[PDB]
Amino acid sequence: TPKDQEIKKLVDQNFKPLLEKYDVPGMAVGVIQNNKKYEMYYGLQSVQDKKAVNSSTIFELGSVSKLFTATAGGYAKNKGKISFDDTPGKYWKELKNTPIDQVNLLQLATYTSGNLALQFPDEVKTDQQVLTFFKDWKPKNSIGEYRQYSNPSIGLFGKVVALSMNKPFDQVLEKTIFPALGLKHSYVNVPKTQMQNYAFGYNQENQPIRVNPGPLDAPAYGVKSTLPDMLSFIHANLNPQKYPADIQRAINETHQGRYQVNTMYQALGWEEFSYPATLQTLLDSNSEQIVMKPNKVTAISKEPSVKMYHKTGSTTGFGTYVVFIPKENIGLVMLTNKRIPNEERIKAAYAVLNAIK
Ligand SMILES: *[B]([O])([O])[C]([C]N1[C]=C(C([O])=O)N=N1)[N]C(=O)[C]SC1=NN=C([N])S1
Repeated sequence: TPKDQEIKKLVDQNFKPLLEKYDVPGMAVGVIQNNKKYEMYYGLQSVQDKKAVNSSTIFELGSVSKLFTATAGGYAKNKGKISFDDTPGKYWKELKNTPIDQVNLLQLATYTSGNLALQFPDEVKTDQQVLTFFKDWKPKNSIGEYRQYSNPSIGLFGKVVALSMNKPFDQVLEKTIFPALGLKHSYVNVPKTQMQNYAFGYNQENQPIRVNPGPLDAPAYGVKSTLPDMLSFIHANLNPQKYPADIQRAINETHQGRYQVNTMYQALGWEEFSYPATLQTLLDSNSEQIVMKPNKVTAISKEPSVKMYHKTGSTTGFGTYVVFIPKENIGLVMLTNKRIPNEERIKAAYAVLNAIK
């Protein structure tokens, strides 16, 4: 049984049943092993257009967007445009001498401001409203001591990174970061020439929907990409040594764990784990306790040299999961145009990666 058919069988056994189980219109699953890429597509990118999912289909990445924000920040840091010790008022000068200016950029990137929730209010619709939000912001818990997974936290980080590069955030990714990685089908704003490839997302009633991020939400969940581009992104994370110094060091920054919460190490964007890791280890990182509630951070006790990394992402209409293991030179990408439980994504991926070869 050739490897391409072996991987297809495994994906059929573990991911394909999720389609019928959760009435998922379309799915893309990619495996990359030893620099060989395997692409498997299922169902429809648009139900009403009867357009099949293929290698050109653009999906909403949801929170996997934060991996690109982290990479952009690592890039800016290694170019000397920011220091992770800086505070936002250095770059968004209107925030100087406000309480949020006691939080440093690393703490924003890793969700430890001590008073930032998961979501940004939908009532904050303009960029001025965003600035006013952070001028009025007041602390709650000791800065840097509690992880509270937060869109506005990394959103502000993204805004600061862009300012340090004197470019809007969308241009940081589309003109600098995406080209640096050869990602030709990845977008913050999908151009008109690409909309024909942009999947409809489907909500829990299977009604079509696409994301409309707010003024602060692009760095938190505004990126769209295809399966080949995400496999290329995985490939870059598997072999950062290939790239010019600033991008190479940028990727390495996103791999450096900054603190631990139980078995999860919070890196920049990426969630990091000791490898081998149990299934429940990976599932715990997406538990209600870790995702929705504050958790005191602790110093990293076991600092693994053999690691794996992953990140789930969702929008109302899409689900994403990416995971890679450098020592095994393997990674996997799952994209769906319907949100399915994070646990099912992680379990199916775990089953495939541990049975490969
Ligand atoms: B991210 O994907 O983690 C982030 C938070 N999140 C997690 C989940 C889950 O566990 O299923 N859902 N959201 N993603 C977002 O905040 C994007 S959700 C939205 N889609 N469209 C909008 N206008 S907001």
